[PDB]
Amino acid sequence: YKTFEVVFIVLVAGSLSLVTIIGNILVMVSIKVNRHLQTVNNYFLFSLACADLIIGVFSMNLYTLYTVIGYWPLGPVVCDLWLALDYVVSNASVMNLLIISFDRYFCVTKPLTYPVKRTTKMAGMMIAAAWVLSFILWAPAILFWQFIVGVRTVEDGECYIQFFSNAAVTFGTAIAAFYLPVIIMTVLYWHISRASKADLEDNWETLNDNLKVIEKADNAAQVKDALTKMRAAALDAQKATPPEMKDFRHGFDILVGQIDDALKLANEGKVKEAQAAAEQLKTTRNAYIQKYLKKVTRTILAILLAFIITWAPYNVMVLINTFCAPCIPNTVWTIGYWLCYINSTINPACYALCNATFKKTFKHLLMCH
Ligand SMILES: C[N+]1(C)[C@@H]2C[C@@H](OC(=O)[C@H](CO)c3ccccc3)C[C@H]1[C@@H]1O[C@@H]12
Repeated sequence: YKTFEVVFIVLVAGSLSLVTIIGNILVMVSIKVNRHLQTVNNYFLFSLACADLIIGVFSMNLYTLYTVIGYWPLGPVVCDLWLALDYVVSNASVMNLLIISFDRYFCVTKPLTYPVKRTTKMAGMMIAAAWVLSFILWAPAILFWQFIVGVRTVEDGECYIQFFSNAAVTFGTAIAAFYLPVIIMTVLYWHISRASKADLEDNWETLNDNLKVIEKADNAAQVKDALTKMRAAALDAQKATPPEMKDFRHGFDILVGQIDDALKLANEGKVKEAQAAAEQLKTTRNAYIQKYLKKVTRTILAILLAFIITWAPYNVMVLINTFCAPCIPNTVWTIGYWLCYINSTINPACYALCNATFKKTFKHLLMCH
């Protein structure tokens, strides 16, 4: 079965690399070719997509060659450049997640001061500072530690970080570069989720949700559920208010008067007309939303959970490796490493495949024009 496993591993690894490259390239190009996708969040996600792209192109393929061949074939220089590369990139991705978490935390805790300084140049300076800090932290030690000590203990055919020859050093690295950032992002997400936990915002949110659910509906029950719940939220949104009060009160009545005419068509047997009243509900909605004036936290939690779940096994393998070396076979190390790579694979699916503008931009990129 070992001969079969070589082929299966090559196919699975190459497939994962290709999916990573295609996804992150789609994200980056989508952000660059669409101005509507040019915000601070999409700048942070742009840098994250760049790091995941570098992991998909260089790290996955070189590690696949390393494990499949059984030893390092490219030499010591390419080994040091590879280790420094994926280590710097991974560090920059971690501090990028920290940047996103602190950015959202300051958005929810300082609404009257932070958003005015939240511009494009500031986000670019933060990203550049993250990449430079990662390079300074990891590149000189990995590349030049052998010259600092005066001897290269990495024999021919091997490829590993030299100063990681001691287990406690690797464990301290795991604590400083993973566990503490994970705890920081967990506390920050805790305060953000407790901050989102105002009423009329949730009412109108429910309205624009179910109103599009009517259009996306495949069968008949979805239009009735979205209708009824949207109308409970519509009346509860009518009683709440931020003579303009008579017009505010006269948006929901002219809304409901036709709403019951739509639900009347929802129970008659022909749902195509009931769904055809949606655009009219919208052109009536515009007059109210003119005088009227979370998904982001969901995305953040998705990315954070992807990072933690994909990077936890390797780090617990380090913690166990401190006091027991035979407790972790080589295959297990390969599995954990590859999961840490899988983070970059599943990263674009946590924000790109859940945003409508990203969907339309993807469709626009994969079509004729
Ligand atoms: C590419 N990896 C698979 C390598 C091994 C792991 O290293 C870590 O988990 C440590 C913290 O234990 C780490 C090092 C640098 C940056 C972030 C984490 C995951 C990533 C990271 O670039 C290395």
